[PDB]
Amino acid sequence: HHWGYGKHNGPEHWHKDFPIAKGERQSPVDIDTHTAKYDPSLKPLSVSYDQATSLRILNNGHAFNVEFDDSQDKAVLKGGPLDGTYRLIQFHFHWGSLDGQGSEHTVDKKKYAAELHLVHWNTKYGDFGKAVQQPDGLAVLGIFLKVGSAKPGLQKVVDVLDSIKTKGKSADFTNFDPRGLLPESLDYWTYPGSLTTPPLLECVTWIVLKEPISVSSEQVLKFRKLNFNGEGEPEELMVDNWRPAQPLKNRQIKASFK
Ligand SMILES: [Zn+2]
Repeated sequence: HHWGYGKHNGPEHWHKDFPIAKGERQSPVDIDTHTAKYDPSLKPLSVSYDQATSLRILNNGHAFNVEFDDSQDKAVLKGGPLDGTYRLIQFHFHWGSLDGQGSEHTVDKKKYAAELHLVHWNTKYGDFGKAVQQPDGLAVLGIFLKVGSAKPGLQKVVDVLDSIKTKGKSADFTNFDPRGLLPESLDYWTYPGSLTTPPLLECVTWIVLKEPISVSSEQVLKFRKLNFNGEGEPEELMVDNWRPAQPLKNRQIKASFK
């Protein structure tokens, strides 16, 4: 259902069914770039997506997920702040009704037009459902989107959205290469946080890339034609599916770069 992003069931209401909403390590946060400190203990970040196997794209009524075959060690994230191997399971975005909002993390209070989350689970816990009962169960790689030139590796996503307009629709989505969504630089910030949607579980190591990708206005306009509702229900455009920044509390954001 029953949480959402509207006035009546959005982020300011989530705490009534998910009290960890007001916890000590909630996400997203504002990244104050002058306060974040370079951490020379960070080991090199390793994004290894060459054997990623995408399977399906799903409109889940909040966003769309591109799902991956995670039954073997294919597409993994390692290094950086992480101890161990984290396996890619899905990615999705958060975006706005207007270009001036849509990201979840902010940078010196700047909001980007959208934010990509590549979600990974720590293989030492055997499955995703076990990983989300652990303080180091997940790693989410976050990438900001700004509007300008088109991102050629996003267009295959854009062009399937027509087929998954409403909640509960899915389509085949094999052979998609998530490397085509990355920026050039892997400079990042990292901190310990949470899922940004209910159940808001505090299991995530966040790794947020500093360099945004550029997407075109036409690409993000097609994101904004999706629907939160099911087929045959009144149309509610899937826009503004982001949680605002949460209190930093007793956390430090570390930078990978000088
Ligand atoms: Zn997300």
